[PDB]
Amino acid sequence: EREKLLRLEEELHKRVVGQDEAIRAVADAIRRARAGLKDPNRPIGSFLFLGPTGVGKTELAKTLAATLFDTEEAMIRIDMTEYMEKHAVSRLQLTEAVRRRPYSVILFDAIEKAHPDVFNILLQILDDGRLTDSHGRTVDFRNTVIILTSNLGSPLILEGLQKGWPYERIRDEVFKVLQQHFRPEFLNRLDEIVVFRPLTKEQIRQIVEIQLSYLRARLAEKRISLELTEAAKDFLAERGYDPVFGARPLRRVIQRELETPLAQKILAGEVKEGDRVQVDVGPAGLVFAVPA
Repeated sequence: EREKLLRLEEELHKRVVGQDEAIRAVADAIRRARAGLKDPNRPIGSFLFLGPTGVGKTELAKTLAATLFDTEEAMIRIDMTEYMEKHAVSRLQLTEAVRRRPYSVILFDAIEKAHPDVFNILLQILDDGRLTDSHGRTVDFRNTVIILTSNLGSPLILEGLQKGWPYERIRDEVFKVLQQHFRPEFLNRLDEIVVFRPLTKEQIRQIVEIQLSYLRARLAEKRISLELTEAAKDFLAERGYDPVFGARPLRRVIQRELETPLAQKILAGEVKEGDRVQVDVGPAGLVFAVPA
């Protein structure tokens, strides 16, 4: 645990690009949680992830589960934007998932969409780190990490970055908005209020690179090298990212624009063993060239 918790920030960055502030806060919170500096009757760490979409939020939550609990199976997701009905009853489900896996990351999507009812169960987790289910026998959450997402501050967060005003002025301005949708008890029991930032076209390109890494590695098994032009990477970065969908299409795009054609070349034999595949942009996609 010691070694792991120290190298936490590295491990998280192996899969999550940028968002350094987020990583630090979470890591420090978890480190501060262990070592016994916090009320034992609390989750390991509770967080409010604010900012844009498809920028790392879910990715960080995923990676955290894997890096901290050795597997992505340690993630429990609550797509709150769906629990708009008999919510309360449909979770005492939550208790059960936690009941069988005490060490687990619990992700609540769009937390503002939750009805006051949920916040009580939620708040009961943040305090005393325990929960009374339907039957009665309470579930221990002391070994869980709670991550809550929301876009409440997003537009103002963005605005603060364009006008480029001090981070403090952003966080404060953003916090005010939060004080209008969340009960202070809630915001006060949060270990951290993390703000994710705008996946600059750069971060997208950076994701293109880390995305390419698996392809390189998978190809390396055939001694095959894969060099891409900045233009090519930029193109993937372009087609890959979406304002509303985030960096989700990237995978599908890289698959279709690069992997699909590359595959035809290998089966055809154009790309042999050890070949240094050069990839550059064309009229409406990518072009491949084997050096002579």
